Amino acid sequence: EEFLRYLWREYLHPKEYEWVLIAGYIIVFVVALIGNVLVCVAVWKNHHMRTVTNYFIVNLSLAAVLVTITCLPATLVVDITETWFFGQSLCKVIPYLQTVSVSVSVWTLSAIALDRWYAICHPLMFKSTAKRARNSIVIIWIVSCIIMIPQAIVMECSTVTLFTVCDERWGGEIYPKMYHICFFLVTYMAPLCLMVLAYLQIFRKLWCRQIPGVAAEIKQIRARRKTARMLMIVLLVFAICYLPISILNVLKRVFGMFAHTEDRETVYAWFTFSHWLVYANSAANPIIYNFLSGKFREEFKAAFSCCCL
Ligand SMILES: Cc1ncc(OC[C@@]2(c3cccc(F)c3)C[C@H]2C(=O)Nc2ccc(F)cn2)c(C)n1
Repeated sequence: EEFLRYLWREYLHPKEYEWVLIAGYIIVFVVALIGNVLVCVAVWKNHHMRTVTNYFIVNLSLAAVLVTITCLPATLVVDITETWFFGQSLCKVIPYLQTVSVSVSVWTLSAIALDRWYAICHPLMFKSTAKRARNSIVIIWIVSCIIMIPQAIVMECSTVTLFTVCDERWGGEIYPKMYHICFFLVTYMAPLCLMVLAYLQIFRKLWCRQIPGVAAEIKQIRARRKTARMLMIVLLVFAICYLPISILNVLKRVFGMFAHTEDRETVYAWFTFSHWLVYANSAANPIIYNFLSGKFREEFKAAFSCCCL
C-alpha cells in the first residue's frame, strides 16, 4: 500500500533526474565496497604495510563498509521515495550506525594526525605501539557509540497522498538545537580544526625545514613526505565531502532554515547531494590510497591479479 502511494506521489510530482542518482549510488556502493575490502585485505595480508597509520586506515575502511552495506541503500530509498519503508527498529538502528561511523571516521583521521604530529613535530618523535593504536580504535568506537545514543533515542516513524517518514522527534524546540550544535562541533568543526593545525605543523616540519645529514633520516623524511601528502589530500577530500551535509544539518536543526520556504526542490536537491557525498568520500578514499601510496597500489594490483586469474 505504501509503495502504491509512492507511485501516486511520484507521478503527481515527477522528478527529472532520479536515474542519475540511482546510477551514482550504485557506482558509489560498488566502488566503496570493493576498495575498502581491498584496503583491509592488503593491510591484513602483508606485513610491510602494517603501520599504525594503516591500522587506523583499516578501521576507517571497516566503518566505511558498515555504512555502505547498512546505510547506503536506506539513504537512497529515502532520497528517491521520501518514505521510510523499513520500520521503527531498522530506523532506530540505521541513522545511529551512520552517525556512529561518521564520528568514528573523523576521530580516526584525527588519531592519525595526532600520531603523525607526535612522530614528526613533537621533539621526542614518539613511535606509537600497536597496543596504543588498538586501544585508541576501541575507545573511539565506544565513545562514538555512547555519544550517539540520543540520536537513536529521538528517531521515530511519523505517519504524516501522504507518507510515512522516520525523522527526529524531540520534546522541546531548544534541546534539538543544542544537541545538533554539539553534533556539528564534535563530528566536523573541532576535529577538522585540530587536524588542520597538526598537518600545518607537519607540513612546516617536512617541507619547510632543512634536509638532515644522516641518510636514514633522509629516507624517513621522503617516506613521511609521501605519507603526509596522502593524508592531507584525504583530509581535504573528507572536509569537502562532509561540509555540505554538516552545514545543511546546522541550518535545518540549529538555525531552523528551509522551513518557511516553499522551494523544496532546490533544498531537496542540495540535501540529497550532500547525502550522496558522504558515501562518495567513502568510495573515494581507496582511490586516493591507490593513486598516492605505492604499497597500496602494488597490493591492489596483486589482489586484482589473484581474484582475476
Ligand atoms: C536519508 C538521510 N537522511 C538524513 C541523513 O543524514 C542526517 C544526519 C546527519 C547529519 C550530519 C552529518 C551526518 F553524517 C548525518 C542526522 C543523521 C541521520 O539522520 N542519518 C541517517 C538517516 C537516514 C538514513 F537512512 C541513514 N542515516 C542521511 C545521511 N540520509
